[PDB]
Amino acid sequence: IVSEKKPATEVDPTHFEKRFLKRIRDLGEGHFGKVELCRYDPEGDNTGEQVAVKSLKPNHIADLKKEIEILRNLYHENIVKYKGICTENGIKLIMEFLPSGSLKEYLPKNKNKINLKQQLKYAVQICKGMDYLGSRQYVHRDLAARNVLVESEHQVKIGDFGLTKAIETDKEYYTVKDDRDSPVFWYAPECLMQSKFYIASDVWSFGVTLHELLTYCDSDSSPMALFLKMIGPTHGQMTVTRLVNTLKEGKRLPCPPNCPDEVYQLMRKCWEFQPSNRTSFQNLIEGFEALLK
Ligand SMILES: N[C@H]1CC[C@@H](Nc2cc[nH]c(=O)c2-c2nc3ccccc3[nH]2)CC1
Repeated sequence: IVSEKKPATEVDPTHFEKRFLKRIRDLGEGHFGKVELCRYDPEGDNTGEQVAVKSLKPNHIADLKKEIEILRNLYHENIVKYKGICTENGIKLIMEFLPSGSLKEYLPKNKNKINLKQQLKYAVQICKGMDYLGSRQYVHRDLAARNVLVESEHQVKIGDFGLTKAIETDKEYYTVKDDRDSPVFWYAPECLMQSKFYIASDVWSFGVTLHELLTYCDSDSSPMALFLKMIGPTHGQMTVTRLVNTLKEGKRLPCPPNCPDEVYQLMRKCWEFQPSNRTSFQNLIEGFEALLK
């Protein structure tokens, strides 16, 4: 009786079996799906490694697959490490688990531990990861303090790439078609007006991320809370056009409390109305380093 001979099974370390991936809790609820803390426990004794698992809620599978392929080929100390995948056409993205979470979770609870010097070092690391992303012709489109993971007191990593798009060679921007649900209070005017995304658009979002970092991610002084005070919080569908109008008028987020003018000036260089007039990530690194020593 016939039976197929089995060759030597080259066991894949980036392949995680669904049966061993055991859910612990929810970490976040992103744009398209969910992120959960799991323990890959093949020995079934609660000793397995803790991993961050990104999946979809039951179309948008194409976006997750493209996000997986982007992260798989990113290698930088300030970019969350890709660990692998869990296959079914359904797919799950496995990433390293950073128990400190994002700056949004970490900063309000560790104010006494993080001084201005440490805040400027995080800013340098965010810029380096962002510059590495830009050099590989990519636009992040979701740079906020909530997407900056804390590895330790001395190291941060860009931890989510759900909205990352590639900029075509011999082209300066990407045109978004699905601009819902956009983080409008973090976006540059060209993103809000014409739905165009340049590298300079990410520099604008960095300025906003830097403002959050300096305010230790306090909810009351958040970019959304502050801009809604400037434009009005009861405009509904007229919020974005009022936001564009306010930015055109020259109005920008105020100086964070206890932030020196020289840091605020670097932040202002990120907020030039025209993308071509904005500072680069490399000029920001230079700027922060100069203030460090
Ligand atoms: N705010 C979004 C950041 C991106 C995603 N989160 C990741 C991703 C990859 N690796 C991680 O370790 C985490 C992580 N989030 C945590 C939330 C609380 C505590 C620990 C956490 N770890 C979703 C939430």
